[PDB]
Amino acid sequence: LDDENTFKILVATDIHLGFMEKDAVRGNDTFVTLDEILRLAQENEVDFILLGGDLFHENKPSRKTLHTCLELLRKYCMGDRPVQFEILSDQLNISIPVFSIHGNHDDPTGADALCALDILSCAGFVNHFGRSMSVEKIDISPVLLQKGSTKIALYGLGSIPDERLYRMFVNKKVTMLRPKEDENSWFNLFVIHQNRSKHGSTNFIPEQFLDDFIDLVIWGHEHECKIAPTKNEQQLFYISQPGSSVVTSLSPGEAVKKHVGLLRIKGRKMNMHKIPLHTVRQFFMEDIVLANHPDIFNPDNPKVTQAIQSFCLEKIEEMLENAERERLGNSHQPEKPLVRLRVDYSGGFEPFSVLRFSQKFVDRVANPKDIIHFFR
Amino acid sequence: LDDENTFKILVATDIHLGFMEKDAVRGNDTFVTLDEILRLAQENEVDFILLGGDLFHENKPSRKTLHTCLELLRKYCMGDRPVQFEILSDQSVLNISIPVFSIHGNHDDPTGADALCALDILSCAGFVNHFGRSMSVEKIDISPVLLQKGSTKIALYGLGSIPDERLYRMFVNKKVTMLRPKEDENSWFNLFVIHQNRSKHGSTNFIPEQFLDDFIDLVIWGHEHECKIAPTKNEQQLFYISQPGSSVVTSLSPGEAVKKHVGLLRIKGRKMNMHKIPLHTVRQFFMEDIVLANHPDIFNPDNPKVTQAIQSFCLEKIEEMLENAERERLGNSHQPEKPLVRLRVDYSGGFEPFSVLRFSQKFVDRVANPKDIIHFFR
Ligand SMILES: [Mn+2]
Ligand SMILES: [Mn+2]
Ligand SMILES: [Mn+2]
Ligand SMILES: [Mn+2]
Repeated sequence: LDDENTFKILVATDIHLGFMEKDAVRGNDTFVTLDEILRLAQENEVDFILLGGDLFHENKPSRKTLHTCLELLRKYCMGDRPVQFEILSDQLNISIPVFSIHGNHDDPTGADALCALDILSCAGFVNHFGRSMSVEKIDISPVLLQKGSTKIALYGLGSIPDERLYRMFVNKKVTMLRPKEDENSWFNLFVIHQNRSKHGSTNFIPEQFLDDFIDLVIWGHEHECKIAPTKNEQQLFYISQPGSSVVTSLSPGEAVKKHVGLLRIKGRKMNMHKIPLHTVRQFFMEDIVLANHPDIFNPDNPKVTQAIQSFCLEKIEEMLENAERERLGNSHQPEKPLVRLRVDYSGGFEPFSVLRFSQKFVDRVANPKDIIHFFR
Repeated sequence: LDDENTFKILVATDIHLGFMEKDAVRGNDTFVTLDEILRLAQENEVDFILLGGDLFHENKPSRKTLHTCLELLRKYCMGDRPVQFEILSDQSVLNISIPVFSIHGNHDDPTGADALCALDILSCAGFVNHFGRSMSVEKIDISPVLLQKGSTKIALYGLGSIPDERLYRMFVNKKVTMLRPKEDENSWFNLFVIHQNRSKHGSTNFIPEQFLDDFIDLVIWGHEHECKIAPTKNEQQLFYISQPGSSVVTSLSPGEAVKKHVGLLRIKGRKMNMHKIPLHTVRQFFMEDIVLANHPDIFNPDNPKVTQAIQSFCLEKIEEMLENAERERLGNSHQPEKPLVRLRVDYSGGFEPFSVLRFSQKFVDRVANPKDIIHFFR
């Protein structure tokens, strides 16, 4: 009734299909989480799915990856209900289209310089948009969607090496074409796959660089979940940074609970509900600074390397237990948690072998080898 | 027997599918010639077809173009006989008996939200292997598709069309580099397909044959429309260059008047041979030059009835060209009926043009370019 003027969109990024495909424990992770994401898409009778990059972990997906994926899309993206919106732009029923950009992982490759998405696109399940051609200047054109009276101008930028893109912005070469008919009638949506934090001098892209006419920015390269839209104080658009749906690196950010988004756009206004992903392997992480507690740990003490070591076993022992606790209400979560302990030995301390650790936890952790880390 | 060590390859370029699709007379030209080309491929039981660009006239082919094409490929490229060679490289796309390897030209170039090419659609349907497309911005690294049939091995290198200025710069700056195979560099026949300007246009608006790595054996040069399909040796580099024509005339130029051909290329071990095959379905195109300053006896600079005397000779030249056409079409039942005809008129001295209207009209039904039948210059 009123919903016929509202876009319902499932928003996800960095699904990383096929990540650690061959590993015995973790190898089915991404395929299950993808099942959840598509299932959510279907339950919420979403208008279309919108992905921010890195759908595939490898730019040349294994037959297995690519087939599992197609099977899943076949399962959840087809159905009785007709697509309820239309593309005003150029170029067995499909009921849930998928719009995606390419990341740095699923980037273009091969003799034809295609992308995994392009295979998907070929099968009929995906609309690859956002891929830039030009060398000298980047002109971004919008896919124009329209549902009832409300109109989305969907802008994309498939992953580009940050150094280049920074340079391009600085030299005023990145320009965003606004629609011909009635610039102001459109909700301006922008999906990008780039570095948001600081890495080098130019190894990121400052939020300020993006045209202020943009309404919502889906920022997709960063794996840490920040899916709840937050306003940028200089430009005033919202930035949503959905997580990834797998942990591909044991970092503070990646420990934040993974979510997908349910995004509604009516007229030129939007709202973002977050949905938690239940099938994601848990990842608990804690820091331990030794220099912070002289009472418990003594710098010069030949039995201190043994006293520390004994506390780590306790910290890890409790993390593992808190895990078994949460998994109580969650039957969907895989059984063996990822666990990491970061140890800052600043002062007068020294490392120790992870072997004894690796062994004692072998069957209660999914990363027996990488369970601990040291630094100055 | 011995043929099981020999690649048979049909070679073509600038087919320009859908060119003047809508025109009443010429609109089915390209689709018929494509039919011939594929039919030749099939008769000669070729191993695979190899195209040098501009398969489609438009980078966003009309439904009609794209469907006719797929119908044709479906017809001639499928069959009982299995593919007899294998790809040692990574990826390749009812049996397919004649694969098509192609590069993109400047017409069928990448476009759209996904930055794909018409070939990529074809590739999707299963009929084409798009190769040669470069990605990088700063440097071009060309990698070879590795084919092998029996004992003989082709390292097929491609370069999808690039704007000439950029490519020239790249070559000069030593940024274009061709990766040679890992295993046994010397075991391979080195084949290179490119779609670029060969003649002189600007200072850098072409690519000098010398720029290409001398380790290449045969170069299929595909952007140029003028048929020069018979391989000829380059005196500095020593590779052969074959420049198959286009299979349609898209511009009334001297070059385009040369009789169109496709190639039948054989590679055994590291040696090759190129038979040329003439395309019979191509609309004829006759063209003659007429320099007025060359004949003062027949044409007088100051003479109010000279513009009428010239005009009367043109009608005769054209009248005879048209007749020589009807002559050749005698043995050729496949050739479309209405010839293209052009007369180039150099009025250097003290002459002046005249209206093509009377001409356009008098030939309307005996020529396929009534409007463009004549040209003037200094
Ligand atoms: Mn990622
Ligand atoms: Mn990424
Ligand atoms: Mn051409
Ligand atoms: Mn061309």
